[PDB]
Amino acid sequence: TGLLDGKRILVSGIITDSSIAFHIARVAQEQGAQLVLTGFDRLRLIQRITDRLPAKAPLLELDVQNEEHLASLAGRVTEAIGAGNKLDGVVHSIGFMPQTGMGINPFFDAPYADVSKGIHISAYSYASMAKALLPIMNPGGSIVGMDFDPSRAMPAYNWMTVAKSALESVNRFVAREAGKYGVRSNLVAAGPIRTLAMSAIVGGALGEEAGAQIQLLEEGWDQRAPIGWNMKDATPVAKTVCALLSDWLPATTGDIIYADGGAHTQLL
Amino acid sequence: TGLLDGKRILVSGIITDSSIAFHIARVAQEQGAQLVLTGFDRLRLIQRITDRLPAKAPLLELDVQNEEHLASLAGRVTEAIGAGNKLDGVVHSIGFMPQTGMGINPFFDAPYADVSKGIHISAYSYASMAKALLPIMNPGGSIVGMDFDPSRAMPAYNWMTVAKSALESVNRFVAREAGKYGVRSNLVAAGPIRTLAMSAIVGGALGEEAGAQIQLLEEGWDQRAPIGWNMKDATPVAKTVCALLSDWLPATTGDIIYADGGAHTQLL
Amino acid sequence: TGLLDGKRILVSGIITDSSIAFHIARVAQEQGAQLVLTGFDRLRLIQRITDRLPAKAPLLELDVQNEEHLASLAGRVTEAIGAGNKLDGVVHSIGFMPQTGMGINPFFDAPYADVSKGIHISAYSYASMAKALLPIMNPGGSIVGMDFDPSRAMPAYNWMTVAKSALESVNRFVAREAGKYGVRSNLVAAGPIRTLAMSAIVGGALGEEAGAQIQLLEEGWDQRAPIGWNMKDATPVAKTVCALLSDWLPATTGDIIYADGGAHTQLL
Amino acid sequence: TGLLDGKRILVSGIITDSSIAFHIARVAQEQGAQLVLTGFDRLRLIQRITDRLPAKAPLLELDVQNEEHLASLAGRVTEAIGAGNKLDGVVHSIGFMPQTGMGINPFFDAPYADVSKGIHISAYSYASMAKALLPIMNPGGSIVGMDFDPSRAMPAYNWMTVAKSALESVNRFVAREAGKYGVRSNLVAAGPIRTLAMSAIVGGALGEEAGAQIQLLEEGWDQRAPIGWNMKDATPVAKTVCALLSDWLPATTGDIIYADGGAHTQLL
Ligand SMILES: NC(=O)c1ccc[n+]([C@@H]2O[C@H](COP(=O)([O-])OP(=O)(O)OC[C@H]3O[C@@H](n4cnc5c(N)ncnc54)[C@H](O)[C@@H]3O)[C@@H](O)[C@H]2O)c1
Ligand SMILES: NC(=O)c1ccc[n+]([C@@H]2O[C@H](COP(=O)([O-])OP(=O)(O)OC[C@H]3O[C@@H](n4cnc5c(N)ncnc54)[C@H](O)[C@@H]3O)[C@@H](O)[C@H]2O)c1
Ligand SMILES: NC(=O)c1ccc[n+]([C@@H]2O[C@H](COP(=O)([O-])OP(=O)(O)OC[C@H]3O[C@@H](n4cnc5c(N)ncnc54)[C@H](O)[C@@H]3O)[C@@H](O)[C@H]2O)c1
Ligand SMILES: NC(=O)c1ccc[n+]([C@@H]2O[C@H](COP(=O)([O-])OP(=O)(O)OC[C@H]3O[C@@H](n4cnc5c(N)ncnc54)[C@H](O)[C@@H]3O)[C@@H](O)[C@H]2O)c1
Ligand SMILES: N#Cc1ccccc1Oc1ccc(Cn2cc(C3CC3)nn2)cc1O
Ligand SMILES: N#Cc1ccccc1Oc1ccc(Cn2cc(C3CC3)nn2)cc1O
Ligand SMILES: N#Cc1ccccc1Oc1ccc(Cn2cc(C3CC3)nn2)cc1O
Ligand SMILES: N#Cc1ccccc1Oc1ccc(Cn2cc(C3CC3)nn2)cc1O
Repeated sequence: TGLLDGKRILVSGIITDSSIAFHIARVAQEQGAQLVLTGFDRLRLIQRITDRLPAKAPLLELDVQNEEHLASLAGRVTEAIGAGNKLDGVVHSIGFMPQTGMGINPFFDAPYADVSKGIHISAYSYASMAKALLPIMNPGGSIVGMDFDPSRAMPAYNWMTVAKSALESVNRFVAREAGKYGVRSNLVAAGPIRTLAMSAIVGGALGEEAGAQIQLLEEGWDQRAPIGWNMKDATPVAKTVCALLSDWLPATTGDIIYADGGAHTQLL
Repeated sequence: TGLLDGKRILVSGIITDSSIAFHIARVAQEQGAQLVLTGFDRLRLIQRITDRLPAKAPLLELDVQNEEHLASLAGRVTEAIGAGNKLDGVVHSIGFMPQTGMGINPFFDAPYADVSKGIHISAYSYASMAKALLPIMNPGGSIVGMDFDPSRAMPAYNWMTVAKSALESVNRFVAREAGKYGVRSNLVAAGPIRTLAMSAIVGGALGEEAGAQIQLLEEGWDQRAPIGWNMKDATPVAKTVCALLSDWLPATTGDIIYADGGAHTQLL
Repeated sequence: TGLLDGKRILVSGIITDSSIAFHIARVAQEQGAQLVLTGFDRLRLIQRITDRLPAKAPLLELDVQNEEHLASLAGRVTEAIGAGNKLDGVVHSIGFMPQTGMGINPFFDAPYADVSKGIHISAYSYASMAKALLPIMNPGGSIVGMDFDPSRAMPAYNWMTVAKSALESVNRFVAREAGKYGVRSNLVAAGPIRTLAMSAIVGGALGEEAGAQIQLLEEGWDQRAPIGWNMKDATPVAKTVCALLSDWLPATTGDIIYADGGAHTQLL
Repeated sequence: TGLLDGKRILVSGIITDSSIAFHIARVAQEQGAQLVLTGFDRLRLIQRITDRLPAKAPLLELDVQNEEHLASLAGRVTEAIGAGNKLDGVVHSIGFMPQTGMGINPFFDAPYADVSKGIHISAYSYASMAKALLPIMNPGGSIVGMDFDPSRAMPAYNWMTVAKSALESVNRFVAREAGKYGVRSNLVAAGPIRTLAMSAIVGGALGEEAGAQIQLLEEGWDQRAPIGWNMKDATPVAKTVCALLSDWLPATTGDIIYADGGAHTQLL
């Protein structure tokens, strides 16, 4: 009955109930998966959100910049799921860029220390999570991360575009390592979804040229998309992630699936 | 229980039991679809093959070069599935190129009449089938065709590479038309599968440089693919097609999903 | 002094003085090339235009659909340039699509016969010209054709987009054949230039949705382009073609150079 | 007579006489440019090499990790070329990755601190140099950096592939900033050239699987390239860079020109 019946999947990146990861985790549990959740920094907060999913799931702390957390992680998950059981799926739904790197702030004024921090959390950590978790994954497993098509430059996204270009390259190497375990690694490139991280791109703060540019970009999606795009509904994205976590894309790895209404296939 | 439970899907392109389309049709019926089949030219032949699928399905004649067949097609399908019912899925699994266009024959010696015939069957017919069938498709439906990545040139494939480049462009326009109906249009770019059409690329005929080049290309797939590639098993491809026909890639259109072991993501 | 000093170059595709090919031919002669021109159908017409170039050049008839013209072509050029001399450069600046294939006319209503005619002139003829001319080209030579980026679908361009996707694939195979002669083959993907062929896309005829879509597309170029885009000035395109015809891009073949203000590198 | 007659161009990245930058600087001076050179760390060393170029040129110290050097740089160049003169060209020919990030060392064992250092020097510094130099560039100027196509993963190149993916994204944003000054920004993606940095990829050290993989990759270039590829001759690459620095690619920005024999256009 359930697409992910009987699979065990770690989902990272839940912060609010608008989190792409929250909707992935929801759809996963509806399709019969058993989850382990990771949260960063505001754990009691995340737990209250995570209490609203259709089923219970252990929650564990994971700051991908923290080397001890990364080192304990597989042993912690193993404790959460039972000795002798492994993970079938891993979702990386995580990103960060300091405010200098994005929004109004000129591109050339972002210090390297801030860019470097963004690339660590947004790109490198895809490899670091795979490293920590591949040893406790089953053949036929699936690792999925979240992308925003960075093939072309665009206003405001600035250094996060750079970090996504890195992530895509990183995903291609993760696939070479994951292959040795019989495990696939892919990214889902989503269209714009109203989340907390999307509210932080300007720094919210108001009436600046970059805010207008951002509204114009985001409206372009629904226009260009042959099937339309609803920024208010993360479900089509969540479903696509679940497609990859299942056994129905068994020959796809090192790759990017576009859950964007087909917008990236159309110029106008 | 079934991924395609309760959907009605037309599959074209069955000629033998190695046909990519045969394995799509098989997997579809295992996942609860109800099929309508199309066959070209050797109908009694196709019928004997189609008798070995797990369930029965009406078979109809469709030469995509035949304008009367294309004109009657929707009315014929409607008769096969019941007045008041529509198609949820369409699979285009069809191609052709005259022998001058491919194999040993020099690229520059292919007459336009032969190239033109190949592009008609291999590319144009994706639009012509969509034209004929979109009026009898349901919102939320899916059209899928079969591609072989033509982004780079390669030995022997010659004008069929050209025809696949056309098909990709054609698919992007089909998506704009299909959108009006709430229907997606996508291609699956497969790795090499041993089928009848694959036996015809040299013209089989033997010990020529192009035959060796073709064997070297085909071995490269399994090497470059992080998860490996088995040319003997069309199932992973069939499954991927079924992924697209389902409701689990709801935001993907005008696009290409690579069922090739990840080979196209790796240089070596 | 002259970039193309002492080279001999065939330029096709001059119809008016706005023709991309006219500006290629002009810039070529300013940089010291010696030209041979080809014209289709309105030869006395073309000759009057060609009389306004900075220097004289023989003009020859070439309908790329005409097999006798293609067969005589190398012998005709050889007569025009002297026994014992060869071509160093070839410019394909040629395209056509019947009115059903483009503009207002729905995509699905274009008959195959018309599409096929467009692909013959717009794509296939790049191979047919190379075939006819490679035997009379010098090592270190250059073949260049003209593209309009067809990676994504767009309004109105319709089947000509398909024909350009084909051309790109064709160019990649032409490069494999041309390599044997020490000759490169490339396309220049230009931004929109006001030419005769651009006036014919709607069929000119007025106030239809597709006309507006076309004006919106064309304005997007200058906005997205970091250095701007002037649709009134073919010179930057002509210069780029001359770059490829010279000895300064000696390691580039099977490829596409974008003379579009950088518009294709920017989403918004 | 000279392609770059009367232009003033800064070239970074000369370390030995095999340096891609050395051959760019040579070809530039043959075509009449006047140069300013930058060197990192071994200045007396670089100076002896730079003494063998056809003409003299001031040399200045530039570690792109050093913020004071970056801050003084424009004022230093201005002193070297004369108050009231500006730069017409900038060449970034610079990269670095610590040994953990590349060669034999497993991909997952590269610490972030080392990756981060590589991305700082190899990618970020393209923006930092543009920042420092755009204020002293002339309209119609050109910034060029050096790439190695990272679209697909490959053995050994590991984190430097990631850094090149970043660089490509960075170049697209640099083009948006450079546009405001009438200046283009592009990368040249070169085929493999025997340089010092190429000797350091394994760490030279011997008979390991990755060494063989690297030799197999490098031989693939000359095979796949329609015009061949000579790893011993940086001139075709140098010429391509000079093409971009000239006025003959005036409409190309945010982009990548492939000086790789056409290898990236061919699968086999
Ligand atoms: N919302 C969109 O339009 C959109 C589109 C495409 C891709 N994405 C990507 O989707 C993913 C999820 O973002 P979202 O939009 O759902 O937003 P969000 O704010 O819901 O989620 C971002 C998550 O990153 C986590 N995070 C930040 N730093 C961390 C660290 N050090 N360690 C671990 N977790 C950390 C936060 O805790 C949060 O849970 C990201 O990779 C984002 O770039 C978003
Ligand atoms: N086998 C591979 O390695 C491979 C890989 C990628 C894509 N493909 C594509 O997959 C599709 C199916 O080919 P296959 O390899 O399974 O081979 P096949 O020989 O099994 O199938 C080709 C089908 O095309 C049909 N056909 C030809 N001309 C027709 C016409 N006028 N009208 C209708 N049907 C017509 C034939 O009847 C046959 O059923 C094609 O588009 C092919 O290019 C094949
Ligand atoms: N103008 C643009 O915005 C633009 C942009 C990118 C690419 N292009 C391409 O540039 C090339 C030149 O077009 P243009 O815009 O300068 O227009 P045009 O109308 O100046 O040139 C088109 C040429 O094609 C020729 N032609 C048509 N059918 C022919 C045949 N049977 N044999 C030989 N010649 C034939 C015409 O005689 C004419 O000289 C084409 O390939 C076009 O698709 C145009
Ligand atoms: N050789 C190839 O096959 C090849 C192919 C494509 C691209 N590339 C790229 O070409 C460029 C030049 O490399 P090369 O192969 O000619 O090698 P190289 O070793 O000749 O040049 C690398 C240069 O980087 C400089 N450098 C390193 N760290 C620096 C820093 N902190 N600040 C300033 N300079 C610093 C070194 O001093 C040296 O001059 C690089 O970007 C390289 O990645 C090389
Ligand atoms: N997590 C996270 C995150 C961190 C820094 C920047 C953005 C982040 O999440 C995203 C949120 C939204 C989008 C999509 N998007 C970009 C834009 C405008 C160009 C800024 N609008 N929507 C992409 C994202 O990576
Ligand atoms: N149907 C069909 C068809 C028609 C003409 C040529 C090939 C056809 O089917 C295919 C069969 C196999 C492949 C994959 N492929 C290409 C090659 C060698 C380069 C020729 N080997 N495997 C691609 C196909 O389009
Ligand atoms: N030659 C020729 C030609 C033949 C059919 C269609 C167009 C032709 O020339 C072009 C003329 C202009 C353009 C650029 N373009 C497209 C468009 C709108 C989308 C139709 N506007 N500018 C591209 C071209 O191939
Ligand atoms: N500079 C520099 C540099 C720094 C770290 C790594 C390589 C560097 O220069 C390169 C030297 C050679 C190549 C081309 N290449 C890669 C490879 C094998 C896959 C490692 N062989 N040739 C690409 C380069 O970026």
